[PDB]
Amino acid sequence: SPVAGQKYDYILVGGGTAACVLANRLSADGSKRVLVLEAGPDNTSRDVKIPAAITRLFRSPLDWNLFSELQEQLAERQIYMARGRLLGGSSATNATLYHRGAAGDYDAWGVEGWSSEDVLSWFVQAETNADFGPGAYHGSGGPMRVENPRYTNKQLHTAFFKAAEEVGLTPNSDFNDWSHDHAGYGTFQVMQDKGTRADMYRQYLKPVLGRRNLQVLTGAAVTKVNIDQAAGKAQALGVEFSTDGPTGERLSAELAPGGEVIMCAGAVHTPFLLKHSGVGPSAELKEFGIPVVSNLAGVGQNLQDQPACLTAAPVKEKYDGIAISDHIYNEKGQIRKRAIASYLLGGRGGLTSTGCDRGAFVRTAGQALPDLQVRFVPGMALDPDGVSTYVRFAKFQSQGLKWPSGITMQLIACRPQSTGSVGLKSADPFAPPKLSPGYLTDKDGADLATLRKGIHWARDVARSSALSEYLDGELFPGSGVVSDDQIDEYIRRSIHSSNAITGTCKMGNAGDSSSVVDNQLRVHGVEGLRVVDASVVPKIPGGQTGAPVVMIAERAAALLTGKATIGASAAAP
Ligand SMILES: Cc1cc2nc3c(=O)[nH]c(=O)nc-3n(C[C@H](O)[C@H](O)[C@H](O)COP(=O)(O)OP(=O)(O)OC[C@H]3O[C@@H](n4cnc5c(N)ncnc54)[C@H](O)[C@@H]3O)c2cc1C
Ligand SMILES: CCCCCCCCCCCCCCCCCC(=O)O
Ligand SMILES: CCCCCCCCCCCCCCCCC
Repeated sequence: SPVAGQKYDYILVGGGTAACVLANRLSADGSKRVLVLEAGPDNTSRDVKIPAAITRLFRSPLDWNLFSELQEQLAERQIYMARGRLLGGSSATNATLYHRGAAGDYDAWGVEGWSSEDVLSWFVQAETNADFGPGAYHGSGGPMRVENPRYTNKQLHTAFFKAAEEVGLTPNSDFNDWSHDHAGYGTFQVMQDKGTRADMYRQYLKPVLGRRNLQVLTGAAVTKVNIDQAAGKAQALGVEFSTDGPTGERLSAELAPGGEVIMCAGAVHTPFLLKHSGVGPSAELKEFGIPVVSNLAGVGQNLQDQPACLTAAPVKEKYDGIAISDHIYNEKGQIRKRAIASYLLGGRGGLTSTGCDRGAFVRTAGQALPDLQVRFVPGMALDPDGVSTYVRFAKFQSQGLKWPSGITMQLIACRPQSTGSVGLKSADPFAPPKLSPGYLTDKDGADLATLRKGIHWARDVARSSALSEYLDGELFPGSGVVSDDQIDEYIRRSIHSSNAITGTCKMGNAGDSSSVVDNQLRVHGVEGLRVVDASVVPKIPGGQTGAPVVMIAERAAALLTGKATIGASAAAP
């Protein structure tokens, strides 16, 4: 109806992080008709713009409200896995931390044309940094805004840094500088523009919405890719969607000749939509009567997510009032005047903060790269599940109660060995996917050992004189949790997502039978169909996954518009 009579050079499934970048670069020269289909609404919420409002976005109408299958290995629990549902996608709901990981993460992919040397210029092209000038590892004119966080806890941030030095960890002045080792303590940069969320809707899509060759539909739920098995190969025709929920008319958007469908529905929904389109393991598609168009074992396999647990500790009575919770709320749960004024006057203070933007990468046992990320928060968790405690914090407003002053250290397995999957529970494309994070399932128990040693690392730091000054005991996991078996059980009962999720449409070399896309991001066995989102990441880098997604989308845009090739090798003689 809004597409009837139209032919598109690109149809982007989803309007999230990658889709905003592609919509921008693919529509730039004016010759190509680009359509964006996003299930969620327009990006207008004040809770998106204010970083501390991340607390309100969890479990909100701007989230998918996805829950895993029951996890036997995690005390028989379903795990909440937050996912953005609006233009900008998860970039509009994330903790804004800016991480590329280490050079070793990209070289470990072992995919021709996607080495660390290959991807570095695509990170740099995307970047404008308020705190790092141009050089080997930083750019200065790209659409992303990156900056040092504009909130500092004067007592607790320096106490965390002094405590990390007292236990012998070295500082890392730039977690994105590949000329030195990834390990150390320091400050995480953030995807913010003077304390306002700089999501990819704001940085890439919103500025170009006036382009006549660019059509963006919201409230548009894609139900499948339309694929024709005519000539002698499967050919994408376009995509089916509803603008009116499960009961809506199935509309079809149509490709112009030479048109491509680009999957941008992210590491949960892209493999889900591919399976609904006939692209996936034939046995899974046959289960729900889906005709097999491309029998691809890898679709929805290799789900990688970075699992988290935490410690938390109150400050002494004499240090009541010094936590970020005291800077945001007064003793009655009223938003502080000073915080509102500092945010609105010059984009500073507690409302600029996502909480978890100082920390460390740590090797728990002589690994080639750090297995542990630490996120220090100068406020005290009231739940061992950090995401639950952020939801509690949002609901705390105006309750007339005092949030107790303290600290938290979240421990993340940042290069996990466990994998999970995404598949189908039902034939209905409006139904939640069958979601299995796979936390703590690796054969050697490596991921559990990382989180157990992380808790020992956080306890060592909290015991150090620098942080001991402020603290008065431990709330989580608490004095009942001491032996390795007690810690392991605390972890199983409290483990939560640090909200990565990659690898479900794994990019791979020729000869890699687990791959879903080639090094050109084309889906095996279909013409005019690509995946450009976190799905394609072969092996998850250390640290949060947003910046790698934007890099992949920048490089894919350059490839599709003929400004770059991928691979590399001279022809053999
Ligand atoms: C709570 C949270 C915290 C995070 N913290 C950080 C962090 O601090 N730093 C960071 O770098 N990364 C962070 N991440 C991860 C990062 O945000 C993601 O890896 C990245 O945004 C993924 O980009 P994407 O384009 O692959 O998918 P997304 O941005 O998730 O976009 C996919 C889009 O597809 C849409 N879609 C789904 N199904 C359909 C359908 N049927 N029809 C149409 N559209 C559909 C979705 O609604 C969504 O808008 C966080 C993630 C979350 C959720
Ligand atoms: C943890 C609780 C998060 C609280 C966040 C909401 C705080 C709102 C303060 C009052 C509104 C501030 C003025 C509106 C600013 C709009 C956002 C922006 O345009 O950058
Ligand atoms: C955005 C600032 C909110 C202040 C929160 C005060 C409590 C601190 C809790 C930290 C929770 C564990 C680690 C972070 C979880 C990230 C979702």
